[PDB]
Amino acid sequence: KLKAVLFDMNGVLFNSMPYHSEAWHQVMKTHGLDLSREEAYMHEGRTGASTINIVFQRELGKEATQEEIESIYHEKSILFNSYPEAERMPGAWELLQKVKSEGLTPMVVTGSGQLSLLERLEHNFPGMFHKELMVTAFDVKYGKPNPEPYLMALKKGGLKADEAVVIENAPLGVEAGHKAGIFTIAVNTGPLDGQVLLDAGADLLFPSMQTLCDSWDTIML
Ligand SMILES: [Ca+2]
Ligand SMILES: [Ca+2]
Ligand SMILES: [Ca+2]
Repeated sequence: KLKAVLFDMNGVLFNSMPYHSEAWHQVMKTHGLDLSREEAYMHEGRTGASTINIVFQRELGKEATQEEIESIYHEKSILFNSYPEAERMPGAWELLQKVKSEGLTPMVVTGSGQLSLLERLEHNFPGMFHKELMVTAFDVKYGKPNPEPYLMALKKGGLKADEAVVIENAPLGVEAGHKAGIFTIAVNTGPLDGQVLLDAGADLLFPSMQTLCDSWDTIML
């Protein structure tokens, strides 16, 4: 049975996705490339380099250079941080309290390298997370949708796949959790159809973090 809950960050702990999607759309627009807001949501969870290389390959037929990757990501971060800071996803704190009260270990598994958000995890969720029990952009070669980040969390936690549950909100992250062989709950906190989360391999679908929190004891029975 359950020992740990592996939380995605963007769109699960923080309501940051309207900002990430907007910044990704606008920065690519400045470089003359097309990435719609919807497409940014479909690429949620990917590393910055992978996101940039997908946009480049499908448009120009070539990948971006390291200098181009660094420059575009640099620009994206500045634009992300120009908006009022992302607030907590409603229900995330209450669920974290619930899982900790039940003796489960909270972990974070994110494709993010966004320092402003990562360094706000303690202030927003006091006493919940530890750096040794987190996987971020800094840990991975491939990143979501590769199961690598979730396999890394299991290792960091000393966990088997059947002792964990994944909470995800995006098709590439759901895929990552599912391909890691972990029970994966999708929470549809964005504008995409819930079908994409289920198609990606989600074992359950809830419309919000708060309803997941309301339903937690029932689903774990
Ligand atoms: Ca996410
Ligand atoms: Ca619908
Ligand atoms: Ca299914």
